[PDB]
Amino acid sequence: LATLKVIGVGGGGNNAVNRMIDHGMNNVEFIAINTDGQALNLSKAESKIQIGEKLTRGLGAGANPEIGKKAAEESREQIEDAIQGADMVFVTSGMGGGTGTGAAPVVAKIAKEMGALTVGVVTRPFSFEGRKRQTQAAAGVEAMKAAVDTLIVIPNDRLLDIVDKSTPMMEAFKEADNVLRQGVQGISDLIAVGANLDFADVKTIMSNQGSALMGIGVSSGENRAVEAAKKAISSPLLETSIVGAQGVLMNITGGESLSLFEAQEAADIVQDAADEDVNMIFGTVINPELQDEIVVTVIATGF
Ligand SMILES: Nc1nc2c(ncn2[C@@H]2O[C@H](COP(=O)(O)OP(=O)(O)O)[C@@H](O)[C@H]2O)c(=O)[nH]1
Repeated sequence: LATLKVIGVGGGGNNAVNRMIDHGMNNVEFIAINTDGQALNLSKAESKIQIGEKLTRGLGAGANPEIGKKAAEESREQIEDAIQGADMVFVTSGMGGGTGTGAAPVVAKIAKEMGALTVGVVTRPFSFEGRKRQTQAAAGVEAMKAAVDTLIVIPNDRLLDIVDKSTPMMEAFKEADNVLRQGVQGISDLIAVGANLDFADVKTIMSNQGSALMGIGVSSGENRAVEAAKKAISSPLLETSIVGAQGVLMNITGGESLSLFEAQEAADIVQDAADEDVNMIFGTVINPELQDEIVVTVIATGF
């Protein structure tokens, strides 16, 4: 099999990883990296790494990406042990901050150099979070694009239609914790439990590609495979049409009622909606706790 590890860098990344653990995510190994020691105490993650004990004194990075970066460099040795043995690494974070913006490109570089498959699933701050935060976000993404094989970036501003009414500012990122889960889980489930899936294909589809898009669709009808896939390619999470992708990774997740016929019939929707020369690979994941629900996750990389 393959050894998959999910690393959360920063408070936001660590909070998303907490949600992943809480949601019942499995097949994967969680790691929590923060400069803030006291917030790292709140991590459900099995392995915890506090970085920049000297630089920060466990106080935090003060939303300074320069501090977060040196913190990771200072503890580069400790990061390497965590990543050791990993076939795939996920770097989960939120950009615009200090620990996430600065240190996550370091963890991503350390992982990719060690021969792991590095995908980073990160977010972009809300428009209201600041002007500095958006500024350090963009620079953080660019430092992430270079450091990783494939990068999925989800602007929080697109999650603004699905945010729960009367929610406070402190709970504003609950949907970010979900969408970060959907991206990490959509891939993790497909490798570890997927049916038509072999790792070298993922490696090919996702290595040194750069930017990617994520679409999730859910349906429970007679033609749920078609419906969920059509929802997936028409998802509000993709910035643009999937047609520009020269690779597509598709996860069809369903219960025991999910057939070979259903899987391909769903995959036909995703392949018309993309260029005719795409390398598309899909697989089936079985969660027996699903009776009539089916979830389709597509990752469109290549542009
Ligand atoms: N997914 C998620 N993102 C968050 C959360 N809190 C903050 N963020 C995002 O992460 C950025 C702040 O980074 P944060 O982890 O809080 O501080 P850092 O340690 O300096 O990286 C903000 O721009 C937010 O958009 C959270 O609970 N979950």
